[PDB]
Amino acid sequence: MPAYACQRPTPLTHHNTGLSEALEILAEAAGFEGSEGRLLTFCRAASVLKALPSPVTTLSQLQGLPHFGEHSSRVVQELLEHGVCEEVERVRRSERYQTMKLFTQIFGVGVKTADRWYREGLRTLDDLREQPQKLTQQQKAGLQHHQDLSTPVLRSDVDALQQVVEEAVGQALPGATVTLTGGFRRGKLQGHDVDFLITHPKEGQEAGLLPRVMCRLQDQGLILYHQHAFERSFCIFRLPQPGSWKAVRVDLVVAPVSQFPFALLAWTGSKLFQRELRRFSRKEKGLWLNSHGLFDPEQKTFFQAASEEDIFRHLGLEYLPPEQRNA
DNA sequence: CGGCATACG
DNA sequence: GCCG
Ligand SMILES: O=c1ccn([C@@H]2O[C@H](COP(=O)(O)OP(=O)(O)OP(=O)(O)O)[C@@H](O)[C@H]2O)c(=O)[nH]1
Ligand SMILES: [Mg+2]
Ligand SMILES: [Mg+2]
Ligand code: NA
Repeated sequence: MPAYACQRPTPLTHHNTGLSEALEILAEAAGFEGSEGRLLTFCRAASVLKALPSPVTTLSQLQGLPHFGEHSSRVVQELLEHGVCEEVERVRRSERYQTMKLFTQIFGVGVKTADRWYREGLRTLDDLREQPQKLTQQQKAGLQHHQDLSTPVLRSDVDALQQVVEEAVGQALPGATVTLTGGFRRGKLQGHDVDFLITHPKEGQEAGLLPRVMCRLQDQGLILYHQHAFERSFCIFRLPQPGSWKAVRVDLVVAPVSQFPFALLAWTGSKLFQRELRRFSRKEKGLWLNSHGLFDPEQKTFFQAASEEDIFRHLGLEYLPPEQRNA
């Protein structure tokens, strides 16, 4: 079992679901307390379990696995012995965890805002609605639409959206293309949002595109919220439903075709997979990876990639399709 | 011990 | 919290 998640396939469904979910609760709780390092270790240990070929049934099977030390091993030990880990259950029912989860789930509210509201005594969404003067417009939209945004987006919803985005993109710039990224590209059946990547085959033609796309979607009455030159937009869309509609989060990113493999890799995820790949690139290969390119800081050169396959090869890694990047 | 991913809105 |  290699130490980095980008060195091993991780499928969407696996054989250690209960154990991985428990460790992810502790990772989430560590993030709420500001401990990025603890969050990473618990996330990494969970991801190791997702990569195993069969269920863990005995503690001895953790011996030698990366990211299992005294704490994560004890958690697994208790789940194997009793079906429950007391530390996890204590976190689950705690007011701090439940409120921080509730608040950070809001579009426009992160850990720091949630923590400040928690310390001020706020606990419920109606607590926030009663003091709307303390909310940004983004937070107001996230709070108004919170119920719909709490409903999973279905793969059935994604096809309909991609068609309307393609129509607007085609009027804004004929020949421009729309690619589904994020969790749906990794094979997820549900999501919290829909993520799209837009480009054009002629380098440079994509400049100025996203404002033209957003103006056209807004004119069609499909935009319930957006932030407005720019190249990323995090929006709330109106999606049709039987006799009505629902609000859906949609993310649009524009990249030049020269950078498209890097952007596709970066926005396909998973989040942990990309953090691990970027850490691997820098620490093991001395190369700096981001959504624009792969930089050699010694030669001061960028690696020209024509595909995601090219990027894995340049990092010395076996290629993983998106469905195996579910770290 | 240091390190823990990344850049745009 | 764990790795190197
Ligand atoms: O902190 C972050 C968030 C997101 N991303 C990059 O953006 C992509 C989309 O980020 P999303 O938050 O949309 O996640 P997801 O699609 O993987 O899962 P859902 O909760 O939406 O079902 C992620 O898969 C990752 O590639 C990061 O690199 N870092
Ligand atoms: Mg997504
Ligand atoms: Mg998204
Ligand atoms: Na949030």
